Amino acid sequence: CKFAXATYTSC
Repeated sequence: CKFAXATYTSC
């Protein structure tokens, strides 16, 4: 679910 995180990321 995307790189990892949420911010800079998408998911």
